[PDB]
Amino acid sequence: QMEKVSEELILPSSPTPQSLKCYKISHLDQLLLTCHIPFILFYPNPLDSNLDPAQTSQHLKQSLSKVLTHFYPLAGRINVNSSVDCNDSGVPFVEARVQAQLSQAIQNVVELEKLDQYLPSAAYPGGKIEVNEDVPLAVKISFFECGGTAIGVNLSHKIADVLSLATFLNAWTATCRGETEIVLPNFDLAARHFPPVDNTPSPELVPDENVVMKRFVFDKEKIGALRAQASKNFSRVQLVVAYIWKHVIDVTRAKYGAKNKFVVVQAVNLRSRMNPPLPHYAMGNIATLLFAAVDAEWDKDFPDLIGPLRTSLEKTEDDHNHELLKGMTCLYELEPQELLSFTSWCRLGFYDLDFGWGKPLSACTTTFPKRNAALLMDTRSGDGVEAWLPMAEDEMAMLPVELLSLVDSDFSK
Repeated sequence: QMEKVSEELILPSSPTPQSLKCYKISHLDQLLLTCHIPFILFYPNPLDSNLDPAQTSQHLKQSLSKVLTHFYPLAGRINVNSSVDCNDSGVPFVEARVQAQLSQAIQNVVELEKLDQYLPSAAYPGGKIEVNEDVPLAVKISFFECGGTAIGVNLSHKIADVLSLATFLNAWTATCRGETEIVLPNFDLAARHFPPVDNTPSPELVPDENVVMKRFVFDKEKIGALRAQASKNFSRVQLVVAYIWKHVIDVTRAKYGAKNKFVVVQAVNLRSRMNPPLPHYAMGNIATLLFAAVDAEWDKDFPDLIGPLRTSLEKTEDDHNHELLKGMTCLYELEPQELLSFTSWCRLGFYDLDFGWGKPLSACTTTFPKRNAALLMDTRSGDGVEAWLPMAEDEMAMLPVELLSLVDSDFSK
């Protein structure tokens, strides 16, 4: 049970010069949704400090304001498909009080959809409030009775991938700590290497109906089991993707008939795959789609899908435009149940984000309302992998026990 305290718009601490040049929209951005990337950190009550909500909010707001001088496009408004007006309209900053302790509130989140309340605005369609598609950035801080807090961020996907979210949060937290050495964003590179195309529509998101998301947790010991069953050098992600893919194939072939192929698609950072690479601090959607597939009759063991996936990660001799056309070519003559997808928030330093009073207890997100559109995240120990997997309720139910046992709803530990 929470109550809103206030909403304000945070401006950059010095106005954006009419001179300065706002973020130019790239081709890759044009192809993305106008939905937001919803991101949530829960912090315990600090052991060093004894700061008032008011004081904690002041540090946060002043430091946001300072850092928006470098991330000024984030205070503008998006002009969909083409550009961003750097008009310093400001970032919505929401403050709430929740009548409960942190641990009590997040130790048994049965419906992950209820994490919505920690977001400052809608990320996706289908709630009571419409998405504000023009707003690049909004934030919310919720204060618990214990001293614990939650910071929710909605960053527009038309203007950022999760690497760009991380560039932003590293800068914001670091500014809040009062450091002089921030890693500065680069806003120019994206449209240089991927120039936009005129009249390109942004795709609309139509939510699917019977979808729930659960967080399936694979800890060090579980990965070890997978690693060991697979015996070659197997990384954490390959093992987990393979394992889930095997089990969603079984559900798909049992509910629906087996038809054409089964595909899995991973969205990974394109910066490090360029020849030569782009820096991690280039802002914008700079990501690519890597495909793996097995035909309809497949039915083998989960280590058998790893080949397909490893082969999938190979950087190719083919240019971006071709990679994209292949991608779209396969995606469109696929029936909706034949696609499984994974985006990764892996290895982005989210559990190191320290505003000045400690590192997170948990990082979460909200329900992307489409079947089989999953999300891989780090675990607080750097061991293990969290899979945030949305599915049709009836389909999730058909998963085997060895998988469904991994569902974890305690975010307090």
